[PDB]
Amino acid sequence: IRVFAIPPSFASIFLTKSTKLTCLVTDLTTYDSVTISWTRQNGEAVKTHTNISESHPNATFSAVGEASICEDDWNSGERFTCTVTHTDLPSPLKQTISRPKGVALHRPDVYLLPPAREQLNLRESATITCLVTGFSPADVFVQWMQRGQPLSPEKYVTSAPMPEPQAPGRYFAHSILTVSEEEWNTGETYTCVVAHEALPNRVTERTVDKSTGKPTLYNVSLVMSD
Amino acid sequence: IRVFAIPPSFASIFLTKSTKLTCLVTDLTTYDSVTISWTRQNGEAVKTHTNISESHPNATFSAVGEASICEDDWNSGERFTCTVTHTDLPSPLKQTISRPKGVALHRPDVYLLPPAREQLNLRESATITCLVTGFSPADVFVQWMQRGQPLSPEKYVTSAPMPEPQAPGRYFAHSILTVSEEEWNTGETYTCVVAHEALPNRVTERTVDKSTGKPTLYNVSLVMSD
Amino acid sequence: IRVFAIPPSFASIFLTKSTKLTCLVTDLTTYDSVTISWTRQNGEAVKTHTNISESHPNATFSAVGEASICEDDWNSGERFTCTVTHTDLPSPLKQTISRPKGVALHRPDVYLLPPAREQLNLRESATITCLVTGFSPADVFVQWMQRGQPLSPEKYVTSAPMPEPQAPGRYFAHSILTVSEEEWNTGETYTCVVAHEALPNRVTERTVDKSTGKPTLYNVSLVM
Ligand SMILES: *[C@@H]1O[C@H](CO)[C@@H](O)[C@H](O)[C@H]1NC(C)=O
Ligand SMILES: *[C@@H]1O[C@H](CO)[C@@H](O)[C@H](O)[C@H]1NC(C)=O
Repeated sequence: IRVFAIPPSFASIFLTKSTKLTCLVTDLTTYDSVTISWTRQNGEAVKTHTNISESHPNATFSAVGEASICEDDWNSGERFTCTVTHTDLPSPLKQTISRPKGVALHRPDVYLLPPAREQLNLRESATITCLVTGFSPADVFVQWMQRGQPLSPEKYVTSAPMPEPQAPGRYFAHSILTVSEEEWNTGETYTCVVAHEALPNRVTERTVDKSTGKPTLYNVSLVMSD
Repeated sequence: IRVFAIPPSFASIFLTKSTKLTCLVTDLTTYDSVTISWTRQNGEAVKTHTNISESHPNATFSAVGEASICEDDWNSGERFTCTVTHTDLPSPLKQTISRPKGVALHRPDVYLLPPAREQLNLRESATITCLVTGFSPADVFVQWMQRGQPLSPEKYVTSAPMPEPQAPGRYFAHSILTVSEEEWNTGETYTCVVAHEALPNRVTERTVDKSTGKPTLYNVSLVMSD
Repeated sequence: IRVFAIPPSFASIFLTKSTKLTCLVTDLTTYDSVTISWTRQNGEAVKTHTNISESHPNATFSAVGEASICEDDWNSGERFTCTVTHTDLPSPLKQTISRPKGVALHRPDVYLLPPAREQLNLRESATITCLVTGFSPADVFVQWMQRGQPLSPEKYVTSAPMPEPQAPGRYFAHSILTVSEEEWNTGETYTCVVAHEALPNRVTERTVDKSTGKPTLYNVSLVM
């Protein structure tokens, strides 16, 4: 019986606006004799909602329990222990998780790149790049919004954090968005929202527009009619 | 005892300029009774050099089987076979690897993006991105050069190919090269070479320099009547 | 009976992407008693496809034979031997061929020049020259491409490498492409691909057009 209880990820916490735990238990034969419950250091019982998934092809069943806990408990590093009881287990299987301390925190620097002109000449599609670098540790959520309305999660692809070459400890990642030529030429404004723990306000935003950085042009005419 | 044969990759053959074969066998109790032999499909024997690595922490041993084969035969279609004989295994284990067929070919397009103005205003470093998108299959090699001589493999980090949601079956990838602000302000030239199967010459290059894409700031129209 | 066995040059290797051998035999009387077959240094029966040509006007025949070899085998340094057997020859004629060693490597410098303004003023045609200079040894392959499409080999003529008086050992060569001015005044861009054995990636490219050379900052003009 494989009993796993992953910690709540930062991205999931920011997306769902709540703290939910999960004790994934697999390799189960009988799903009618399972019980999943979490507790604190003192021993107070925590209301845990257990759900039963489908039957795995290897004749094994899954038991998932989820509970809602106030961010303060997890943020404080309070240890959460999962309780698993089954008829095939002579003793219950329990695991303890907490927060790893001594973690470096550096606010990420966000850079937004506009589409190359040579690409626009083909009249096919434009690509806007949102670079996020110098963040610690690897927990970053990148979201693209247009005119204050979030976009669908299909139009952009977000990479995974990778170590920086010159600076150990610093990570970096970047995502791209694909838009049609006419929408870009119309004059729409796009924004890149980045969510990180080390940020003072936890949220920073960068915007891009067709008319951004265009230098002043000069049109001089001379007659010199002696 | 597990037998794992790793077929050569485009980048590996493109680098060493030769085709190499790896037949990795792990979970070996005794390393003095292992025979790694490469045999062609027809029946001819291929020389294999046996090399033994260190001892794994889990009381297991691994062996490496290396064979040299002409690159013209790898894409011909004929299969290979790595034979492993050991006292523990009652019968030898065999593996079959070849080049798959049934994948369309597409020409990657290379776009070069200069660093953002905000980063240069901060005056710390500069980031050049060599985007490579619209290709199939997923074997691409990217290298950076400046003023003819190549660059060290530590100054840039590439990303594994990822599917493009807008072009099913077409992939994309991006390479980032970090340089100092002073070197960028000098007026140096940087290039990213891309190697792919579908390219007629299998080599495509793009050039970037501080002075690129600058529009016409002035427009003087001298007139006269004489 | 004369037997000629040429080596596969770099130009052919790059053009057909497959190393091929040839052992031409001339001054032949009977074509029914000729057998051409290549062999390895240690001795092997290399698959040779013998072909029969026509009859020369001087009442002599000729024969050819091809044998495919993995490129690495050739550049490795192995010497070969061509086997010729005939009823009129008491002993077979064997020739040993190999590539020379001990050659300094010089990367080719590529340059592109636009047509002269007088030729355009003539309103007839144009000629673009691709200069490949300062390279050694003398084995180069120049190809032209427009709109990412290889151009008909009847449009450009290439020159065989010639020694450079300025420096000893290095060579130089160039090719010209003729295009009418009607196509030239559309802003068409032309590419000159150079293939060599000393380049890191064996391929170099250059581009030319009207916008190449004109200043980009100011736009001075006259109205008259
Ligand atoms: C500059 O002046 C010329 C006439 O001298 C005119 O054709 C052109 O439109 C002017 N530029 C702009 C940006 O209006
Ligand atoms: C420069 O002036 C000419 C007329 O002299 C005009 O045709 C052109 O549009 C002008 N350039 C720009 C960028 O407006």
